[PDB]
Amino acid sequence: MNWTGLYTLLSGVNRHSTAIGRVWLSVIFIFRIMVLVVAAESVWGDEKSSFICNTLQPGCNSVCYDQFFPISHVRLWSLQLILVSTPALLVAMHVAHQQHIEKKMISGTLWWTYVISVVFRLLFEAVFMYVFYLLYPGYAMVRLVKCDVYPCPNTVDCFVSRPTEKTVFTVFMLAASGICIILNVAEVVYLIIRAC
Amino acid sequence: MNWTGLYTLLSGVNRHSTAIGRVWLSVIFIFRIMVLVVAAESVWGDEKSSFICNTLQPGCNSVCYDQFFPISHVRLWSLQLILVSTPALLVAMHVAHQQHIEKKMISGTLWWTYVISVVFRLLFEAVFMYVFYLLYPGYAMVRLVKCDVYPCPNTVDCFVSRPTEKTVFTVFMLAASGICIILNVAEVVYLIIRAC
Ligand SMILES: CCCCCCCC/C=C\CCCCCCCC(=O)O[C@@H](COC(=O)CCCCCCCCCCCCCCC)COP(=O)([O-])OCC[N+](C)(C)C
Ligand SMILES: CCCCCCCC/C=C\CCCCCCCC(=O)O[C@@H](COC(=O)CCCCCCCCCCCCCCC)COP(=O)([O-])OCC[N+](C)(C)C
Ligand SMILES: CC(C)CCC[C@@H](C)[C@H]1CC[C@H]2[C@@H]3CC=C4C[C@@H](O)CC[C@]4(C)[C@H]3CC[C@]12C
Ligand SMILES: CC(C)CCC[C@@H](C)[C@H]1CC[C@H]2[C@@H]3CC=C4C[C@@H](O)CC[C@]4(C)[C@H]3CC[C@]12C
Repeated sequence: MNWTGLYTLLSGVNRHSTAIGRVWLSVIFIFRIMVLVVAAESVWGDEKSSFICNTLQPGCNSVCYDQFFPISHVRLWSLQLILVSTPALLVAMHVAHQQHIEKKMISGTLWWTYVISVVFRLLFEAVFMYVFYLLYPGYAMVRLVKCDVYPCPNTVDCFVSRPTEKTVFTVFMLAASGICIILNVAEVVYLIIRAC
Repeated sequence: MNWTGLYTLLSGVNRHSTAIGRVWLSVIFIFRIMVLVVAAESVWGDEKSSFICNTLQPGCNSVCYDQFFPISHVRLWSLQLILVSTPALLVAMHVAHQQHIEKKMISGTLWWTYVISVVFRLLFEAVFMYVFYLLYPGYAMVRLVKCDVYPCPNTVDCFVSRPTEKTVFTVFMLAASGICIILNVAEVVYLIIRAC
């Protein structure tokens, strides 16, 4: 493994991306992948097993955990990464297909599809940011929550596992997503300006 | 303690009661008291502590026990004995009061009050028999009961303590109560016949 191969793999074979989406976006993507890898198994490993409520009612822990955590942060970020990386994979596959068909026997089409893929990537980033805002208002996570879902009688106190570490990693991931959004907007603006 | 004193105490100082209510009713009353004494603490001692249901729901045992045993057989029989013995106590106290007031200074009044007390005793016996029939239809007691009272989810299986011994003692007490009813009716009929 060399740098001239890793850089080519990350950037794809596309020849229209500038240094914003070729040197900086790949680094932020690697940063997000590494943070998700080092945080998924350890911090969020025992989010449900150590989630306890102050009650004797059977089945209250599971219903309260599902009520307060419809989908954990780790899985939300994994889905966000997959959806954000899908258009880049599509562009790389399209470039490879065009190269194959021209070998066995265009610039504007590649430029347009790259612009469309960057727009879709920005849209996915914004959609996942909005979903995270809807599900979990506020970056901070609290230690104690009040759960009144059936079958729990009245309201019970349930305790979250590692609120502070999860808050730190949430801040990191949200900052990375914001940087990605800014870089995508800058890339779109730069391409439009240079094309005109 | 001699027999001529125990007999006088049981019969009271009333001079209108015949041999039915003076030799037989007192013996049946003693029999009921002895059976209740030997059965109350032992058979019904752990009726609630050993009453268990097949569920993890807290508080289901207590609500199911209260649902199926609104008032235990021992307490029902104790209340029945007290209420049945109340008119005899009233008659004895009235006889003592009349003796005291005649000493410090009638037969028809004593005859009428004795007849009324026997009628009230029969009425109390019948009322308690009907109450026992309403609360617990059938002499037999079952081992397993189906309880669907809140907070128990759906229907749970609850297990009664000593069904067979309680059935035996229920049969004994019901037979004694029936004998008491028959003797009271016979006493009333005999008094009415002899008075006319
Ligand atoms: C997302 C998770 C990240 C975790 C943190 C990772 C951080 C650290 C991880 C990785 C850092 C890199 C480690 C190896 C570097 C040596 C490369 C090398 O010598 O290449 C040379 C030889 O090599 C080859 O020909 C084969 C290259 C295999 C490299 C390892 C493959 C993946 C290992 C997966 C491991 C799985 C377990 C990992 C954990 C699950 C290049 O070939 P060459 O013939 O010299 O080139 C031509 C010669 N010429 C130039 C003179 C003309
Ligand atoms: C409902 C529960 C029932 C349970 C089953 C019971 C079955 C067995 C129970 C009881 C059977 C009787 C036992 C004692 C019998 C002896 C009587 C006697 O000798 O009398 C004589 C003396 O006696 C007295 O002067 C005093 C009498 C006291 C008797 C006991 C009082 C209550 C005990 C309560 C115990 C509490 C513990 C019990 C359990 C909680 C009579 O007096 P006298 O001077 O001879 O008379 C005149 C003389 N002359 C005739 C020559 C002219
Ligand atoms: C500018 C940034 C966003 C570019 C990022 C490039 C990403 C989307 C590309 C570069 C290399 C790609 C990987 C290359 C090889 C494989 C192995 C295959 O069996 C599953 C997909 C997987 C794991 C690809 C996933 C997408 C991937 C990680
Ligand atoms: C013909 C049958 C029904 C007659 C039965 C007589 C009954 C009702 C009488 C006879 C002796 C009585 C007892 C004599 C003395 C006492 C002690 C007193 O502190 C409480 C009441 C108590 C315990 C009496 C309760 C009623 C009693 C048991």
